[PDB]
Parts: sequence; structure tokens; C-alpha cells
Amino acid sequence: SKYSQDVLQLLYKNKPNYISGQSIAESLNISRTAVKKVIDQLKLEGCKIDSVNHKGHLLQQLPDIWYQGIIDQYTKSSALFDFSEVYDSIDSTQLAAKKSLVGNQSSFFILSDEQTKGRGRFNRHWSSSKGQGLWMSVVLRPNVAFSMISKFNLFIALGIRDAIQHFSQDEVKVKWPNDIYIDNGKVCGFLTEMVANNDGIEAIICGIGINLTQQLENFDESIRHRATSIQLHDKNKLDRYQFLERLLQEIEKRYNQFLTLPFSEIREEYNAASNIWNRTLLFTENDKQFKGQAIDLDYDGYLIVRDEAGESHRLISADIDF
Amino acid sequence: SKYSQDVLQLLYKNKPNYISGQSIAESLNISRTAVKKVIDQLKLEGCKIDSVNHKGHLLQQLPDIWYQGIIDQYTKSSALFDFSEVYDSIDSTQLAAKKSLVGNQSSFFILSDEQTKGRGRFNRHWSSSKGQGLWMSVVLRPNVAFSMISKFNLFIALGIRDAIQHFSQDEVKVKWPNDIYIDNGKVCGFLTEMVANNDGIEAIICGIGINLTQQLENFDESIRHRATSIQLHDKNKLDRYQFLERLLQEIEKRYNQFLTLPFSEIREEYNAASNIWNRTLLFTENDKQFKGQAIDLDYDGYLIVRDEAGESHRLISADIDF
Repeated sequence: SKYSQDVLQLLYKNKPNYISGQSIAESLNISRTAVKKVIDQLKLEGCKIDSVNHKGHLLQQLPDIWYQGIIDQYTKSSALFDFSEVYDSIDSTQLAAKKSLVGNQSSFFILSDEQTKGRGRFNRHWSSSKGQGLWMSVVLRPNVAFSMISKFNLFIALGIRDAIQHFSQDEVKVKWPNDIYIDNGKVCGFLTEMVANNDGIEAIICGIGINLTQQLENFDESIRHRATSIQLHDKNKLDRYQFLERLLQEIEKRYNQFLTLPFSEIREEYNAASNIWNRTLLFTENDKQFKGQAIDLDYDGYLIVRDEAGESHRLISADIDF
Repeated sequence: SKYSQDVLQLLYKNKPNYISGQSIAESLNISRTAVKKVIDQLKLEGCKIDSVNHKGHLLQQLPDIWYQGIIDQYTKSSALFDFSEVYDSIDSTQLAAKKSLVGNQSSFFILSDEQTKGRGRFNRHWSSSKGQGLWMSVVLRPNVAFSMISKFNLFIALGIRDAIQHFSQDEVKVKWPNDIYIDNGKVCGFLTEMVANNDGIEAIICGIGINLTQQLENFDESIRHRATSIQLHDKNKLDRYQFLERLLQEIEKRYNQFLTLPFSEIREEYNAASNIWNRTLLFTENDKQFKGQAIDLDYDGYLIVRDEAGESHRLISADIDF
């Protein structure tokens, strides 16, 4: 109902204390009894809320759904993000951000429980099941030249990897320049885009797709042997809000790094985190297609590739399969 | 009314022949008498239409207004443009295009008689008076790397200059990289932008502002000594449709050139068309500010600048006053 997010917001915020029906009713100027309906609704979509006589209500656990009212807390505390848009189902978080960034200078992100027209690179499909992943777009506003896009895409990768690492008991490796793996399982695809002209970047738009909670059973057979989810590498079980929280801080940490450090400062960390070395890779370029070894990452974010015919290459980007 | 554009479309198209009330009524399935109302309306907004008994109607001259129905003819005949959007008044053609390009691969342009929030570079104001200029945004879809933006901006300039040249009896010079002059009068500002990522350009968006019909009296005093309009350099008088027609062909010619030639092939033509040589210029860069001579344009579209302290510079872009 109209007041569902507001009740949630107050519950989230009053932790770890209990808030009464009464007090919620005063805050929102509604009846005690409309407050009980709201709370019954929430209990039923899987909010876990302790209700105790004489004391009131305590939100204990959220379900696998994004709620505007909760993420408004994230945006208020945040120095980087002006606001967020939260959706149940949408064509694409990325399409939505590209439309919202027009005509303002705000930094925001967009989340949706499901995408019905999720896209990765080169217009491939990106599977985005309801309840099962974080499907997010982030818009930011760095004052920098349009060349700097590639360097952005390097910092953000270490951020995303760190946030996933904190939750899997197995190793999380980056696959340059746009994917994150646990073993042979791709767990995130991410993608960075921009609007810019000669005078600079107007917005960076970063599309982040992370498998959260899928069982192997839940991926389509075409990708099932090469896909995984954070839940499949977590002992204790995985909360999407706590996850989102860590993800946002990592992004901010990595973003200020991007603003303030040369790529040389994180390069070594990046090599060490990467799973492209000492192994044979498939490169695709508009037609041509070749095997190659990754040799190195140069001071400026180029992959040095020892091609297969022995010719060397310097790539600011590529697309690679194992 | 509902049928105003359709009547116009049929009139434009049936040139140089006369079309009857009758025949227009059959085409659109409306009464002969609703057709006369439509034609009275048009005569009154300044369509000049010859009506002759027994023969019918001939559109002779359009007023200083954009009409969707006429520009739909432009788009149909055109191999480059999928469609156009025409507005009387709008915040910005550029904002509008950035919103329409999202989620499709169409090439189109947008026109508006007046902009209420016209922007040039660095967020400066761009004056866009009703009835007095072509305020257009063009979206295109070249398969090319994001570096190629600057080279695009070089070809399009020679196109815009040529279209204006065809109508002024005085010389039209380009001021690199974003403006067009007749004598000391800036007549167009143009601006090219993109949406892109590492893998290529998703769209080029070109904002073109051209003064058509203003009298010196019509520009604000702040810019009046450094602004001019095509009408002020034309003997015979200036028609915005014929103008738009030439502009579109020039853009297409220059765009295929951009797709198919190195910048070396048009460089000399570009130097010869430019009004930055043999004279003293003011450069602004985020703070710093310096005088300089333009020395040369290198094979790749960089301006070679002999700074004032004698240091040389290689600029892919700049902003310059005389």
C-alpha cells in the first residue's frame, strides 16, 4: 500500500530497537490498524519481523526483493549517491540509467529484481532472473577526459571482486576486462559506458550483473557449466542487503582511488587477482579469431598478448573465452 | 487540426502541380469542407498557397516554422535518416536526442523552432529564438572506435560550412573545432557527443545551431557584435526548407567521407576554410589561459599551437576566442 515503504523505512532505521504500532502510526499519521495491515502484508512477502506485546516491532530479516524505502537509507547516508531508483521488473537497469542521467549532474544507481531485456557486451543476452541476482546500473560524474573510461573499468573491477570475495569461501578472480569468476564459474559481468565529447565525460554508466542466489539448477543449460552464484560458495547464507552495502562501499573506495591514483598503483594487485595467466585464451575481433597467451598488463591498463603465431599485441580491451 | 500535417504533406508532394480540394478529401477521407478549413488555417500561419478554381491548390512558400508533415518527406527520401522529431518549443534538441537514442539503433534528427534551455560547450547558454535559426540535433551510428569522435567533428564542419556558403555572398570560414563564422560573426555553433564504451560507439549525437534569419537588432547586446545570421549575407532571401535540404545532403556527403577517408584527404581543404591562422588567439583550459598562434593542423586533426612563451602544443580540442 501507499505506506508500505514508509513503514519499512522506519523499521530498518529503528534497529536494533523495537518500534511500536503506536509510534509508527504517529509518524505517518495513520491508524494503528492500518499499521497492522501494513505489517501483516510485509510478514507475508517474507519480511521477518518480531512482534512483541508492549514493545512493538523489530525487522529481523528482509526477503529477496529490493525495497525503495530501505534503499533510501543507503542513499541518505551516502556521500557519493544522490538517489536510487528501485524496480521489480524493467527492460534494463542500463537503459533506465541512460535515460535518467540526461539533463542533470546527479550520481545515482538503479536496481531491478528482474530484467526482461538484459544486455552484456556486443548486444549479447544477460540472464537476469527474479530474486536471484543484483542487476544494477551505476551513474557517476568524474571530471576526466574520455580516454579515462578504461582506467575506470580497472578500478571498479577490484571493488566488485572484493565485495564478492568477502562472501565466498572460495577464490574470486577477475577476468579482464569485464567479468568475475569463482573457479570456472562466471559470477558477475560488468560493463562500463559513457556519454562524452571532446571536452570530457558527462557521465559514466556502469552495468553490474551479479549472480547471488541461484542453484545450478536455475541457470539455462547453455551457460550452466560456466556460471555460478555467490550462494554456491557461502557456508553461512547470503543476505542481499548486507551484500549491497559492502558492494557500495567498495565501489566508493575504488572510485576515489580512480580519481586519485595512477593505474600503476593498483596494477600488481590486479595481476594477482586475475585468472588469465599461464593458460590459453580465445580472442574475438569482429571476424578474426585467434588463440594467445596473456603476457602482462602494462602501466596503462593494456593487456600484452603473446599471440599464437608469435606476434605480440597491446589491447586496451578484448573479448576472451577460456 | 488532426489533418493539418497530412494536407501539407500532400501539397508539398504534389508540386509543382496543383492538387484539388476533392482529391485531398478523398486521400484523407474527410469532407471537402474540412479540407477548406485546413487550408484557411495554413494560409493564416503564412503558408502561401495558390488556389485556382477548377484546378485546386499549390503550395508556393512555407513560413518560418517547422512542420512534421513536410519533414516526413525528407526522411522518406533519405537513405541515412530513419525519421525525425519536430517541435515548436522544447528544452533542448540535444537532450531530446540523448533520450530518443536509448535502446534502439535508429538514425534520426530532431528540430525545434525554439529551445528554452539551449546549451553549447561547458554548459554555456546558446540563444535559440523562435523563428530565427535551425536548432537541430543529429544522431548517427558509425561502427568505429570512441577515439574517432574528433575526426567526425572535422568532416561535419566542412559539411555545415558548405551548406551555409551556398547561401551567403560573403565568405564562410570555420573556426576550429566547433564554430562557423561569416567575417567576425559567429553564424553556427556545433557540438559532437557520443555514447560509447571500450568496444565502440553506440551513437554520435551532433548538436547544430545555425542563425538563419535574425536582424542585428534580434541578438542580445552581450553577443550582438560577434554574432550574425545567414540572412545578413544573402541578396535573394533565405528559405529554411531549401536550406535544411542542402544541409542534410552535405551532412550525408561528409558523413560517408568520414566513414571512408583518412583525415589527411580533407585536411588541406580544412586549413583553407579556417579563420584561425596568422592571428592571435585566446585559449582557455580549466583555469589557465594563454595567448598563442595556430601553426598547423596535423595529419590526425590536432591543432599545433605556438604558445606565447614559445612552447608548442598539440591539441585534439580547445576553446578559443579571437
